[PDB]
Amino acid sequence: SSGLVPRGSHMQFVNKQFNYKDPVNGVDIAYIKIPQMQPVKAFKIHNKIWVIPERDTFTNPEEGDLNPPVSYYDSTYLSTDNEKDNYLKGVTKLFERIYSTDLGRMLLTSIVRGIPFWGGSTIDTELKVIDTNCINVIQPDGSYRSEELNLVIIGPSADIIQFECKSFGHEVLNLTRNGYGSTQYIRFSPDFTFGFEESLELGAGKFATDPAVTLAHELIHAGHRLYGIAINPNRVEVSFEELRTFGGHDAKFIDSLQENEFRLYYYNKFKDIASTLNKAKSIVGTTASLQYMKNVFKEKYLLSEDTSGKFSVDKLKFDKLYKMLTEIYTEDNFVKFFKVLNRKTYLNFDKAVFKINIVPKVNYTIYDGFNLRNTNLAANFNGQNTEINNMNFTKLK
Ligand SMILES: O=C(C[C@]12C[C@H]3C[C@H](C[C@H](C3)C1)C2)NO
Ligand SMILES: [Zn+2]
Repeated sequence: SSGLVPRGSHMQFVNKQFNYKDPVNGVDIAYIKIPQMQPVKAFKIHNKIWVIPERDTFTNPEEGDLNPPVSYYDSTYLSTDNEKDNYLKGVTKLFERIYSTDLGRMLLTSIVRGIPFWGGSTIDTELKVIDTNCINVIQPDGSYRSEELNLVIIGPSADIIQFECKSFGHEVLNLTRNGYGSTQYIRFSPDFTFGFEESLELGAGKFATDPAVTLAHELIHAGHRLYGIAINPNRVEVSFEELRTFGGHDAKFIDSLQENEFRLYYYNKFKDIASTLNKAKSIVGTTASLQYMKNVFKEKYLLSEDTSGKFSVDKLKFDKLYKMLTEIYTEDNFVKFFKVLNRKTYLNFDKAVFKINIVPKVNYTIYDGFNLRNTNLAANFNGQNTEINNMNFTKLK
């Protein structure tokens, strides 16, 4: 058993209990293409969110090969259909675990509403979608259709443990730093994890990071980049972006004056988006209504509208959204909600990498994770202890 529905009748975020064996339908199970490649079978777990149970050899023309030149390699991983089915069920299980918390519900909600801005036109009075913010969805008859999306969960590239949140860029615009946003691609695996040492209070213990926490870390990156408020990776050796995402006392090392300069910068960035929406008179993209799309982005950025239908940015409303995305949505805050053990700083991880399997509910539950209640794994985070609960963790190098 998987234990995907601990309470209720159906899963609360993921729309279907997908099997990889399930036939394509062109709606939530289909072969897709990322804007040369071979069509891959993907699954739509939620609105604007797709899952591709394949190793990432598509997004980067320099990483189209699973060749080994903190890391781990295995070119045989995620090659059989059984693994792809286990990957798929593992990811959906982590979403439900994340969505089982108040913080996770808010984060996922913010992500879905964070539709990438329509700013692909050269006419400043014309709204146009950006091609890289879409995927081609093959139908049963064999025809394409362009579908917009916000988030894609895909398998890791050559280096398996190296999880990251990346997206396609613009030759002129910086979609992740101008407030627009772009379709985020998260390289992730629910079949692996990394370790960290912790003196619990004998000697220090060897624990493993809850994969739910790690996925949440990447989703926070996505939230930043979907609303185009991510920090430039030049700001650092650990970047400010990673330090903000981790949260806790880590993010406090960024001086408050620097924070105010950022917050005011994106406040004006959202203002430019408001002015663009006001000058929008035409729209390219057939059926898509201009009035409907203006409302979509009014909803997204929480813009005010007067009697004459003019959009504008409310000050204390922006600060609410900004604080939510940057200060409330942190890895540290998720650790508190999950009530699990985690490293106290972003870089406080060892080189240890473990093979896991969170799908069986005898191994991992939506409510508790590894630390199963009513057992000996509920005390002192024994479920995350690689020594005690060794049956759940296989040491790798
Ligand atoms: O934060 C990262 C890098 C790392 C993600 C996971 C946690 C640590 C160790 C590994 C796996 C790389 C940082 N990506 O966005
Ligand atoms: Zn990160």
